[PDB]
Formats: sequence, C-alpha cells, structure tokens
Amino acid sequence: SSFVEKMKKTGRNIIVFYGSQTGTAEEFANRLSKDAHRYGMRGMSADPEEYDLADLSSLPEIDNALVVFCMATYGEGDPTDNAQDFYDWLQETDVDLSGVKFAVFGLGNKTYEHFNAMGKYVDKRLEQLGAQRIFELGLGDDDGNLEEDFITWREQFWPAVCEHFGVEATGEESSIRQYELVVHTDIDAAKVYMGEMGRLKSYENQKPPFDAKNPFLAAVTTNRKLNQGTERHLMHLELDISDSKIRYESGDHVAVYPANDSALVNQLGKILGADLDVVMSLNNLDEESNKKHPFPCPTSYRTALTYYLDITNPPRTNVLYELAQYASEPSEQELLRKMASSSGEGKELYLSWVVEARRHILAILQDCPSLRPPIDHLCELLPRLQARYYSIASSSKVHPNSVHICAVVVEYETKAGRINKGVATNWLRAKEPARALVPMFVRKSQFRLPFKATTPVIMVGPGTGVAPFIGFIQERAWLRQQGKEVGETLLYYGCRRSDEDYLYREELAQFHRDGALTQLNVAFSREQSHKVYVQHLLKQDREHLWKLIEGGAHIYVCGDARNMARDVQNTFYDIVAELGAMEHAQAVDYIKKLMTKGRYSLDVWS
Ligand SMILES: Cc1cc2nc3c(=O)[nH]c(=O)nc-3n(C[C@H](O)[C@H](O)[C@H](O)COP(=O)(O)OP(=O)(O)OC[C@H]3O[C@@H](n4cnc5c(N)ncnc54)[C@H](O)[C@@H]3O)c2cc1C
Ligand SMILES: Cc1cc2nc3c(=O)[nH]c(=O)nc-3n(C[C@H](O)[C@H](O)[C@H](O)COP(=O)(O)O)c2cc1C
Repeated sequence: SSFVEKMKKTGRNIIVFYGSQTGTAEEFANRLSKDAHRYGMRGMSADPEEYDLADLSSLPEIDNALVVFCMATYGEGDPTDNAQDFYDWLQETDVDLSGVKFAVFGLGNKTYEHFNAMGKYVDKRLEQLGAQRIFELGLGDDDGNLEEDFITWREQFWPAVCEHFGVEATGEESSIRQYELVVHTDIDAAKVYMGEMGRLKSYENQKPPFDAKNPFLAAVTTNRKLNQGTERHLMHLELDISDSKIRYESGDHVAVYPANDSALVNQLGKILGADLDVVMSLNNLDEESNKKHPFPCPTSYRTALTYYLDITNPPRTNVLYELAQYASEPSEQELLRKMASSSGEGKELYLSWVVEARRHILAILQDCPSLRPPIDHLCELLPRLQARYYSIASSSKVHPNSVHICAVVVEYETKAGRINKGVATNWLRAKEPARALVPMFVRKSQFRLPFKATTPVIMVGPGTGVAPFIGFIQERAWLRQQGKEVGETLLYYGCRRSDEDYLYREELAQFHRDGALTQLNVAFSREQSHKVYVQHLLKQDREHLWKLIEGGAHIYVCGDARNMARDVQNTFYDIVAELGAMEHAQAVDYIKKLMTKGRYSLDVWS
C-alpha cells in the first residue's frame, strides 16, 4: 500500500520516516510526529521498509504535505537495514520530485569514518531530485550529546515549518498518552509473554531461522574470568549454537538480549508501590497504526522491566518532561520541567544532573521522592531494551558449533554516589556453565580475512579490541594445518599491565610458538612512567609495515573508537608519508583508498 494513500485516509499531512537500528531514530521520529498537533497539523511516523519511497512523487496530492527523515548511519556510512531499500531506490532513480517538501535530521557519530553519511546522502539526494528543503540538515552527534543536538534542531524546525506553510503554535502544550492500559486479571500462562521477542513461546519452542525477531537460545558452555586482577572483570564466553543452522565467519558480530538486574527491578516496583506481577496490556489509541503494543503483550510489569524496557540509560528530556507532572514538591517539579529547555539552565542541569551523573530512572525517582507516576505510563515513556553486540572471538572453521565472546564488565560509581552496572555484561557474567541460556543472533559484517590466504594481515586491537583477532589467528593457524600457504600474521595488542589484564596470554603465546602468529607485539601502557600504546609499536616497525602494506597486506583495527582508532590511523598516515616519500595529505588519501579497496577495515565502538 501507498503511504501517501494511508495519509489521505487518516487525515495526516506530515510523515516522518525513521532509519533505525537501535530505536533512537524511531523515538525521534515519534516525538516529531506527536508535535504536528501543536502547529495545526496531523503527523504520523513510519518505517520506510514497509512502504515504497517511490510514492514520494504523490505527496503533492495532499495539501501542505511535509516529509521528514530521521536517519541513523551504520557500517561505513551505510543505511540502517530498514532503510536499505530506500537507499537503493535513491541511487537508481531520476524521478522528478518537484513539489515535495522535506527536512532531514541525521543521527551519527563523529568517531566514525563516514560521519552522518546517511542523512547527508538523503538530504543531498532529495534536492538533486527536485524536492524543496524546508529546514537545514540536522547533524546529530552521539559522541557529544545526540539528545541536545536533536532538541536544539527541533526547536528551530517547527518555527521554520510554521513560517513556510502559514500555520501557528496552538500553545496546547498539554499531555497525551499513546497507549491505554488494560489489566488482564483472567489469563492463561500460554497467553502471557515471558520475555521472548516476536511470537509467543518462541523461546520455549525453538524453530529456525533465528534472527533478531526469533533469537536462538544458546547454552553457555564456558564462562571464565580472563584477567588476574579483581578491580575489573574480563570474561570469555562460549555459546553453543548446535542445532540452529546459524552460520558465521570471524569478523561477524553476535548480538544478545540481556535481562535487567532483579534487585533494580524490585526497587522500582517498590518505590512506585506497584504489584510487578500483574499481567497487562498497553494498546495503541491510534487504531490505525501497526505498533499495537509498545512491547510484547500481554505481560507482567516485572517481565516488561526485566526484558523489554531500558531502565538504566539516562532518560531523554521528553521523558523528564512528561514525568514532571507526577511530582508534587514544587522545587522537584521545577527541576524536571526545566531540563527540557534547549539551553539556559535547563540544558545545563540536564547534562549535569542526568547525563554526567548517569542517573537512571530509579535514581531519579529516588532523588525526587515526591515524584509518583503510574507504572503503566512509565512503561510507555521508557525506551525498549536493545540487544548488545560483541565481536565474535572464534573462527567458524575451528568452532562451527560455538560462538565466542570476549567482554569487559561495566561497573562504576557515579557522582550521584551510586554504583551503576552494565546490563548485558553483568547479566552474561552471572550465566553459569553446565539452565544458563543466552538469547542471541549473528549479524553479518564486512570485517573479513583476505580472500587469499597468502595476503599478510596487520591486526591492531588493544583491550577487548583483541576479540575478532582471536578468531582470525585460530583460522590462520588452521589454514596452515590444512597445508596451505599463509602470509604473515601480526597482532599489535595492548593492555595496562602484563600481570593483570593480558587477555588470552597463553593462547596467544602458543600460537606464536606454533608459528601461526608471525609476531606478537604487546604494549603495556602502565608498566613504565609514561604511556606505551599500540601506535607506538606500529611506529617503531615503520619499515616492515610499510613493506607489507605496499605489498598488499590488509589492516584491521578493533576496539575503542574515541581515541585509539584515530591515533592508530594517524600513525599509519605517518608511516605511509615518511616511507612512501609522499606528502601527509597524500598519505591520508592513500589510507582512505585502502578502506575503499577493503584493505583497511574497522570494527570499533564506544
Ligand atoms: C559493534 C560492536 C562491537 C562490540 N564488541 C564488543 C566486544 O567484543 N567486547 C566488549 O566488551 N564490548 C563490545 N561492544 C560493546 C558492547 O556491545 C556493550 O556496549 C558493552 O558490553 C556494554 O554493555 P552493557 O549492557 O554491559 O552496558 P550498558 O548498560 O549498555 O551501559 C553502557 C554505558 O555505560 C556508560 N559507562 C561505562 N563506563 C562508565 C563510566 N565508568 N563512567 C561513566 N559512564 C560509563 C557508557 O555510556 C556506556 O556506553 C561492542 C559494541 C559494538 C556496537
Ligand atoms: C555498529 C555501529 C556502526 C555505526 N557506524 C556509524 C557510522 O558510520 N557513521 C556515523 O555517523 N555514525 C555511526 N554509528 C552511530 C549511530 O549512527 C548512532 O549511535 C545512532 O544514534 C543510532 O540510531 P538508532 O538507534 O536509531 O539506529 C554506528 C553505531 C553502531 C552501533
């Protein structure tokens, strides 16, 4: 069906499409949608995947039509999966889009190579096609504060919409709920969702194919502490994927659906005076929408807060606003309402009291005790619980029936004096081997060993960034066993101290001894007065690396995307520049060209 038609039949004039993988763009597109009403308009949001964007040329059939795109960027400046189709259409079309009015707010991250490439492309492309831009491209940077970037952009978008179409601010800034509660006092267990995603009993009754809507419940066969310290916890997990038909290659990611901490869930129900065990269903008031429920329903509040809702990340400002109405104490309600301001003391207190203090929902309800919202409203405001991604640490050629994970457990004390715990890592940490099921699925990536086994590989991955390389080395050794010629295999690893967080020390030492690992160069950053990192070791090896590089070797960089990846790339620029005799700007082009040839791959996060 045509989305243009859908709009006509439902009285909508504004449509906001979201390109989203972890729900942020979606929630953004939703907030925009509910906003239409405050300016004499009717909006709806949509998943472009469910429609045909070629229908865009029919928008003029609706008076005052306005389309907005909230797009996030992924792997190498690529579109999220639900926008892939739209992308492909944008590239092969030359359709005349005169008369179409648009606005684009891109969700991206500066620490990545191709920053906000999706939004930039969509925005640049609609114009080339003939459409009319009504408001500047929004560049949301998640390395800074995406939320503020977004509210700053919205605050300027609406006025520009008002001006252009000749509409006005009703000022009816009141509150509206998307869903209505329905208690299920009389229900069977076979009818109640218990944390599974997609269809009911999908966890209990496992049938392929397994994906993000149908996760395969893998058994934890191994789960061992990797480091000797006790200040931190680094672990190696082995999830048994036998009988799942699931396939993967070293370089691919493994995603998992965690559960929130039991206690935190109880502290929540207890402070809200809510019987967490009540089964219920929240139903969408707009009987036209596909999204009938904010999460699988019916289901108990307990199940909802443990498996479907994010209760740990600092809430976005729109969530702090709606809650403000359930705070009786004047000064406590003052605080919460103000934090929604774009700037002034509102942005200040928001960034400081919420974000920097890393205050989760329970922390808020705690430091503003007069605040007492109903639990069902909260369930509609909170974001969905996302799966977490990990770089598979196994080679499917050695471990076809197992998927390995190397992770560091997140736990830190906040300025608010609280102890915060990462959701998936603590959860994975409590899974006992030899009972203990992890819901997971494999996501393909372009991170891959060279096509030819003889091509040399330069791997750089300190800390948990060593994960995909453990698989690479396993595979490379296995390739030598199959009696094939294997090029040089170098791993530039790093950690703080050799007697603390040296991950896989034995396994890596054995590999080098067996000859599979051509070289093992490790940088201990805290064993001497000053810092010693991987980019230092790369510098010292300037000669051999230039040789391998000019020879056609493949470079791989995995781990921290904030500083490490950037410093390592600057070191590689310096190598090419100093030894290629060319200029630094030329070295930069050189390294960028390698990325496009598939010979300089990145697997970084933060
Ligand atoms: C593609 C990809 C590959 C990845 N590969 C791996 C991997 O192989 N191994 C691995 O360990 N991780 C990897 N991750 C990260 C992983 O997916 C999770 O983000 C990480 O394990 C934390 O998840 P969590 O649920 O335990 O923490 P969450 O509950 O999600 O909280 C995480 C957030 O806590 C905050 N935080 C952490 N430390 C502090 C601090 N001390 N002070 C203030 N804030 C802090 C940060 O905002 C951090 O983003 C990867 C991520 C991606 C996207
Ligand atoms: C695996 C991965 C790859 C990413 N790649 C990019 C990228 O190439 N460019 C960019 O600007 N942002 C990149 N980001 C950041 C996201 O665009 C940003 O976090 C966005 O807020 C996610 O929105 P969503 O929840 O609506 O999908 C990446 C994030 C992840 C997790």
